Amino acid sequence: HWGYGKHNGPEHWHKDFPIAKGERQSPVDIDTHTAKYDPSLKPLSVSYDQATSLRILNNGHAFNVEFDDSQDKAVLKGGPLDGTYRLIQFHFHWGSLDGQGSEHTVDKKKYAAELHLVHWNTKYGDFGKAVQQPDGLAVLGIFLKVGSAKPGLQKVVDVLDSIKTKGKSADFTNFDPRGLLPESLDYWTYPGSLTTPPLLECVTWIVLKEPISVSSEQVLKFRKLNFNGEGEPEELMVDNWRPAQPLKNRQIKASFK
Ligand SMILES: COC(=O)c1ccc(SCCc2ccccc2)c(S(N)(=O)=O)c1
Ligand SMILES: [Zn+2]
Repeated sequence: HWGYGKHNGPEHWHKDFPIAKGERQSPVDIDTHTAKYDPSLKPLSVSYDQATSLRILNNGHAFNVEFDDSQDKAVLKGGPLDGTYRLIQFHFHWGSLDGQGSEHTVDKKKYAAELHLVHWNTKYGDFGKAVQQPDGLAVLGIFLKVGSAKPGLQKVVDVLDSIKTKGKSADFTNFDPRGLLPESLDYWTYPGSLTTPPLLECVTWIVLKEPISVSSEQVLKFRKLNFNGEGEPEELMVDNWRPAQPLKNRQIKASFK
């Protein structure tokens, strides 16, 4: 039902998911002038040396690259987090044009796309239990700008033609997510939500300041995916981003400067 089309997009979601108008919704604009440096934040620890990718799925809205999260393999800790968060999947949001596509904005700047690495807090045992908790998930958000190609993204771009339509999947083993990180792990953090239904208020957002560069050709290939299933009229998968939501009673903290 819900999507990003002309009649089922973000402004409609509240009708099936009333939390869409909640107190800690994501994404948000990051006002860099008002984000406060927090000397008590730790450096982020991203430990992806043992990550085990399995499969890539066109989920009907984006594509998920899925990881084996049955053991402590690929974990995020440190930064603003307590305990250990296990990577379960990553996906992106992107635009129909380079001037839009990110969910978070920075001083109202939209990036071409935004990568989300989703992790769940191991103290809750599994992802389904974790999304029921205010500290259940940590999502690491990375902006994409269009410029030089990102070599470590090419393996993702090249498998997209095999999962063009909703519900298609493909084997996707041995992919190393370290190739999608920028040089600096300086970040902003704030408490928020999933940005798609069910919009649960269970996420500690960590958004890296430094964007990665991808080529125009790479993001053009994202835009050839389809929201529709096989044998249905083509709906290009573009503009699958939720706009900035009210910050309300929240502080965005900076790990730097
Ligand atoms: C276009 O965006 C997506 O396709 C997308 C898919 C998954 C997720 S996270 C898991 C959401 C979920 C689904 C079902 C049950 C409990 C949680 C997100 S985000 N931006 O991290 O909120 C976006
Ligand atoms: Zn997302």
